[PDB]
Amino acid sequence: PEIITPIITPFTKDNRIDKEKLKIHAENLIRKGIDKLFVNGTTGLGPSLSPEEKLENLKAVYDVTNKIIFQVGGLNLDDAIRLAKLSKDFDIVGIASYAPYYYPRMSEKHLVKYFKTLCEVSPHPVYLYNVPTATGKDIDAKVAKEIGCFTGVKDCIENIIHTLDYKRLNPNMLVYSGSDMLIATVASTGLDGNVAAGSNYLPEVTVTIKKLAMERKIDEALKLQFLHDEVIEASRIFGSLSSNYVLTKYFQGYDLGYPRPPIFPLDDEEERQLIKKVEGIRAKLVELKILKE
Amino acid sequence: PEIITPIITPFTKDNRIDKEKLKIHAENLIRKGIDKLFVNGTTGLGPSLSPEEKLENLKAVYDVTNKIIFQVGGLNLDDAIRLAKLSKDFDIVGIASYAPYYYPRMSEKHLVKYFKTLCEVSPHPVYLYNVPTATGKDIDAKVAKEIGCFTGVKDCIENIIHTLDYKRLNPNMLVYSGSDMLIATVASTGLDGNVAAGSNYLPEVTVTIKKLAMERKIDEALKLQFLHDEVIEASRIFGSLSSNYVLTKYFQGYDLGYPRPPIFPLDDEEERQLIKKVEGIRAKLVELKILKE
Amino acid sequence: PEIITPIITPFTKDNRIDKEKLKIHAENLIRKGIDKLFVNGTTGLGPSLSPEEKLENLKAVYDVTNKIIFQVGGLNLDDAIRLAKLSKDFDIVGIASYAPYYYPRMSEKHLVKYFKTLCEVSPHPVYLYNVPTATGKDIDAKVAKEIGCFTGVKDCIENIIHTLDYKRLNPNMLVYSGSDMLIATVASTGLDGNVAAGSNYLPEVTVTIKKLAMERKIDEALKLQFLHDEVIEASRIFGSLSSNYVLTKYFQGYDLGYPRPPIFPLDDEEERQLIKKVEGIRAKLVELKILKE
Amino acid sequence: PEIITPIITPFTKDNRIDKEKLKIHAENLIRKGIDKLFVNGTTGLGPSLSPEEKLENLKAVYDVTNKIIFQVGGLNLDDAIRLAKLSKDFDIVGIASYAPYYYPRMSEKHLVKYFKTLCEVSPHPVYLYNVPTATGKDIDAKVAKEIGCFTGVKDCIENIIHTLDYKRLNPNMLVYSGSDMLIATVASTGLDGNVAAGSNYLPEVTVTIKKLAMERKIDEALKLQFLHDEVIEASRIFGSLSSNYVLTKYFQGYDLGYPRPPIFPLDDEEERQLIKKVEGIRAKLVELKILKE
Repeated sequence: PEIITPIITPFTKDNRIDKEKLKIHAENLIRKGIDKLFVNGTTGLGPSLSPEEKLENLKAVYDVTNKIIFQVGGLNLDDAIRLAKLSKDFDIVGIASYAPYYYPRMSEKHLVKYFKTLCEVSPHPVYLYNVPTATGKDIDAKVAKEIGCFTGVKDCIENIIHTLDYKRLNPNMLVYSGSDMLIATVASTGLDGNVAAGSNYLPEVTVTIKKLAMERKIDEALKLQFLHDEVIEASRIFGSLSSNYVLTKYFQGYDLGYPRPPIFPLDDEEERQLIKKVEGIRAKLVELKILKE
Repeated sequence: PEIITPIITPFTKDNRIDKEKLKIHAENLIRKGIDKLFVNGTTGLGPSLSPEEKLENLKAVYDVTNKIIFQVGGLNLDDAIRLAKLSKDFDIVGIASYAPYYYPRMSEKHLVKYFKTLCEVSPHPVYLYNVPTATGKDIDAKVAKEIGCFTGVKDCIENIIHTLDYKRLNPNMLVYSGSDMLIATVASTGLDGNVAAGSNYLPEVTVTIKKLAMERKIDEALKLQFLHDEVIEASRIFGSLSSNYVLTKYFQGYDLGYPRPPIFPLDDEEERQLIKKVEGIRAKLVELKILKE
Repeated sequence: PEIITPIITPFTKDNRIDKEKLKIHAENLIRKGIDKLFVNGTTGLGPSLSPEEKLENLKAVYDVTNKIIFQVGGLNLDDAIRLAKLSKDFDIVGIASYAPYYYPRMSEKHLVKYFKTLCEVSPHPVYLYNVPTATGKDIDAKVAKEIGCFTGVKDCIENIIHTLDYKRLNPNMLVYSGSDMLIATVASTGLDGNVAAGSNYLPEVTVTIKKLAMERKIDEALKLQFLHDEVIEASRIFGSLSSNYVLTKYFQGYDLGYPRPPIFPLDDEEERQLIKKVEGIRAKLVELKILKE
Repeated sequence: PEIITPIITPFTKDNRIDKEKLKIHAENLIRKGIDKLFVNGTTGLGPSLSPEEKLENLKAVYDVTNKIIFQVGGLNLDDAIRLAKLSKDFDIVGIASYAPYYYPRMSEKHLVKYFKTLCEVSPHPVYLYNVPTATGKDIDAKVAKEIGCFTGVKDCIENIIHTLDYKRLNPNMLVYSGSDMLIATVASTGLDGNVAAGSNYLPEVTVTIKKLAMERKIDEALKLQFLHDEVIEASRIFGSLSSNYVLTKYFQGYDLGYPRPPIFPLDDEEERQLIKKVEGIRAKLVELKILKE
């Protein structure tokens, strides 16, 4: 099983990708055992990025690692196909697209044709990014099988039955959960890993949760998993998407600039308050020799 | 009360905005009794448009009428501010924004700052585009009051209690429904109207329902509303976003070019079957002297 | 259009139906213009009643009025059929049943057969009590038409599109909303009325909201409707089902005993707090000569 | 971890509890490796049973084993207290209650008093039967801690994050899933087991999956889980509550009489088609030497 970071995109004060902070972040993440980096995801504000900006992200992260899943999707199929084609000259794990989001009641036939279209032009494996909270509609194990060309799936449904059905109908598919809270469980139930936003700021915890469970130390796995759950809960208070920047600086030492409005940075009051709820958790994580002071 | 058309955006075969077919459509819509034009909405693939295209749409439509609501939102607040300011030199009803879509668990604090910022730079009245199905997030009557600068709301919730709450908590506020099926009901219950996608292809029906209800001939209004309902339902069989092109052509004579993939145009057999579903209705609407042959 | 009270069942301290308080309540309600009384509903704790207790309720209320809808449904079809048969010797408007509740994924075919079964043995008109929040599954306008024997429906869906579809597919069916908040709207849009729990304690308001709208005073209708909405909201704070007893004593003068555990009575702190939020509203209602001091 | 059967209640042709067929079934279930028996649940039409019948069920099953959880909840707290006390003379695992079903918007305060009262009079451990689909109301990990007297929880939510939260906030608490499809997953992630309706008709499968997962042969566990999943899905085609009777007969040899209308028994053609859906699976399960011919 793997831990995959949907990598944050650091921005400058004038709203440009801070390529160097992104490179520092990716290097740290690989160093602490993250297997692969999911680029231009929700957590990286992928939807807020121009195609050119999606390309810089890949190019900047690619300076650090070839263990990239390159998310190219959007509401303009022509931009996504072109980004897919640009990836030919990169040694990467795959590209990815979500279903067209926002738009309700698109025909399944059009959904299937959309994805088969990406597969037809793609020079790399194609991963389904099934994010129904964001998109509204679901691409379940049956539609995935109907499309027939997915190498893997990121399932942001928390109902793990839904996720397992992908293995059941697509025994050859790689199947990841998008939940930081199911690292222990996913590993123990034979699934392929998690695409965990929280591995941005606690890669060590997420990798260790996975290793404990696979070492069949399920009880220790859960005790650490439940601590991780508490950090995840804290981050939602002010907007997980903003708070993820604060928690990376706090747990990992380097800052990631600003987010992209309308994802506003936490003001100084909010930053203080957030750390208060994780102070104890940091301490404990040092206490177990999982983090270095 | 009014009928407002979220105007379709017609595309060329090479996927650019067809300004000539937009202008034709906008002229027709205004002639047939449509009160205002909602530009860059869902139905027009607003979110599939670049900031520049969103402005193209404003400019093209503005050659025909100034009775325009200009949607400018997106996942880059800087882009929306730029379109908002640029609008100052157009004499329009107002600007509009959906909530930042896709992103779940944005702070309520941060959502308010998004809209209040938008109000601070806007040269026109600012309208709330409340689309919980696309965004997952709800901007209800309470939150709309906290923001406190909305001249009006378009509520894409079909539960009209929720729609009425806007008028209860913001009595000076204009409150429209986004539902084609609540035209009769909206006009008679003291709300300000409907932003009806179906007025793209049957503005005669939607204006007539509206007038009958104003005239308190509710029985007749409902008779027509229910035929329109049957048309709305037909459009969903093959994808409503693509069917809206086919239905504008059939009922109104002129064609609207192409949608923007991944909203793919219906194929000949899908188009065939769609007409079969509304053939009888076109007749009864002609017979009723609402539509000319 | 009508206002129908889903009548509260008053209980004694030792958990028996207080027949006399129920008779006092029903007499008051009829006196203040409630058209019909829906007996053994949610608000009357119908599900908490034995078949014998359902029968006493009918018999006690029948001493006051023949304008009764007698709800007989439950999870034992044999009890409900027998109660249906007992109604033969009563001049009443109808019986009613909800879909079997609690139980998820019952076949539609079994649902249709359940309702057609009640119609086959029923000596009175049968009303569909469509309460999906309570039951989970929905009996929409299409299933209603398939069953084909319903004289009316109580639709506790707040999505008024859902309700209107019953008229559209069953033009001859009586169609009521279960919402206190849509009295104004239901009347103005040509529907048949509301089954409004809040008419238990403010019958005068609910009847007046309806009359104003039908007098085409829609703006006054809404101003009173929005006041009524505020009383409805208050009642949910502690449990609408408990609070309804307090508000009847407070607005109408007589008490209704206790509810049935696990619907516990409001303690003295909760009773004080609830009245505080309606004090002003009572005052105002006197100010308009709608209530008598 | 354990498999717990929410035992079917067999009925006669005249709609009384068939004590002889219940005892046969209960004996078989215990012989085939079932750990405990959950009595008067959904699957047994608990809610269709009078308090007296709920006790009949206790007594009948208690002739076979004392490894019983006795469901006593209902919409009359007095009835549940009476069954709770009466249980004192049986040496059973514990009693159980769903939340008062049907009633929405009961105060959280009042829900806690319901369960805490139940604990105050109970002579046995009290189990939480959390069924949000039937009740609409959720008793989550947080609320279960506030009540604070639950020895265990059966969670009928399919989102296992929510299930794990019970163990995180109540580490001494036994936490079971109500899902047949999460047997493999539940046993391997450190939870205490599954209350699986499907163990009525395939206890060999559910016990075998459980053991394979204990033995960390997760790959094999999942292979069998997915066949069981296909069986679960088949049972839903015609109504799972009625199909559970047909499937107990087919796989286990003995029949269970009749369900209680309005859970109607499948007709010959529905039964015909159901077997066709599980014919192949019966074979593969025999072939696999999990089921005898």
